[PDB]
Amino acid sequence: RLTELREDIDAILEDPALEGAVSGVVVVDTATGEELYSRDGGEQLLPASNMKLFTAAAALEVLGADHSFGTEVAAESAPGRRGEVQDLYLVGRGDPTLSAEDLDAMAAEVAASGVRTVRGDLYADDTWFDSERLVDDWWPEDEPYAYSAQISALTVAHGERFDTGVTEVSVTPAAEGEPADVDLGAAEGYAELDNRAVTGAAGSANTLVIDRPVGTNTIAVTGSLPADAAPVTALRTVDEPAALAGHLFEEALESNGVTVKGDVGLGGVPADWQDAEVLADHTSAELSEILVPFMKFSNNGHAEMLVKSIGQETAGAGTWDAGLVGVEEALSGLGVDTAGLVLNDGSGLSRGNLVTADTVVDLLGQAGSAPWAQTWSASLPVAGESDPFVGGTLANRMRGTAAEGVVEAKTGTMSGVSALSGYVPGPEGELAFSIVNNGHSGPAPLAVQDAIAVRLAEYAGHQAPE
Ligand SMILES: *[C@](O)([C@@H](C)NC(=O)CCCC[C@@H](N)C(=O)O)C(F)(F)F
Ligand SMILES: [Mg+2]
Ligand SMILES: [Mg+2]
Repeated sequence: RLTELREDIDAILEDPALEGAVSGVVVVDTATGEELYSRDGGEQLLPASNMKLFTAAAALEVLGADHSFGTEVAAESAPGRRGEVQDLYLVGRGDPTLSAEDLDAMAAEVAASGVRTVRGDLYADDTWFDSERLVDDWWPEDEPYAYSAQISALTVAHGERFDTGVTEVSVTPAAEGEPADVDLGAAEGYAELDNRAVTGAAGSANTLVIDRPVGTNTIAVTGSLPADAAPVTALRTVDEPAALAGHLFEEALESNGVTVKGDVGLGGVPADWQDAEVLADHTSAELSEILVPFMKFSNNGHAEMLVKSIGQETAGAGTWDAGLVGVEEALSGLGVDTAGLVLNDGSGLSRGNLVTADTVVDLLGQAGSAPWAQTWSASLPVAGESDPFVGGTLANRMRGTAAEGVVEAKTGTMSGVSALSGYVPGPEGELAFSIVNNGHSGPAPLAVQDAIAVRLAEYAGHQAPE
């Protein structure tokens, strides 16, 4: 039955959608170590978001499953009878899940501690990581979009998915001829607005564009929204995520009865502060719980923050240079051969990343027999699962196939780069696989990837749910 499988994958790989593409495909039985299929497995390819597999495993080795993240509010000394402080500091230490609600709860704690007036300025301290916001080879044209958000120690995460360093723009039509209404979300009064957008006639064509022009903190809205059209919402990144957090914190303080008399800006807690008074703190959920929104939806910002958190633990440097070496060592310490790996970031957004399909499968084996294996696999998207927090990037794929509910795999997609890697659990044995496509021209060869993943589920002894 093993020859039948080899013939089937050979035929799937001759799909015309893979014209001019190099594709690494490796399948291994983890119970035996048997190499069921291998094609260009040593070839170096861009992984896209399959890079997160390496990042996640390294984070669980370096930081541990029980690891959580802190944010604190600091003043030089406690407030007195008059309840006055001078300068106040919001200090972030790499929480990727810090919501506006959490800023509110910290504002309430600052009020309940006796502070009524912040007489000086309020500062956002994100010096726990460096101020290098973006990886060198990331494309400037990508910068307005959530997956390309700037990386900071102090950032506000949006929604239940915890998209960091962004704001929600909402555009609403008005009457035909009148300007569209633009709602900047959290970045209201932080980011500049350039609204050139108009409301078009009922039934006219939607031509609405929402942009942040490179190197500015301005949201430029252009084009035309039809009068009868549904409101358009989009996540856009801001410049200096910590400063936005600072902005949102002032609003939180002012709403909890604390007057801020000064300005909002960046600044680290001064060195000459003898014994800083912690007026409020927040602790995140543990890394095992954080891994879910991170891996399920493939959060880029989370990955880069984790890398720099690795840099802090291994070296006390919230730095790409440190964290990426930290990732490499952690993988080596796990039993993974890192020869074919080139690490340029944690998210896989960098086109300077390189993996081989063998290395991915190697990692999947070593991860499978690790103490944190269950929190590891619980994070991976599950083929065909309706629940977005279970299905993830695989939620609307492989439904009604042998793979549905069974295959746990990480996706990866950019221009000319597509990947699918994970496990096929079968009664006799757990299968591990990697599929990495580079150079194809159409859209991601998802049909090809799904066909292989389904055939392997069938091989492992599964049938399609009906
Ligand atoms: C993952 O594959 C990540 C790395 N990909 C993206 O976030 C999309 C990046 C777009 C880059 C753009 N310049 C291009 O199309 O090449 C995953 F799963 F998150 F998508
Ligand atoms: Mg939303
Ligand atoms: Mg505001």
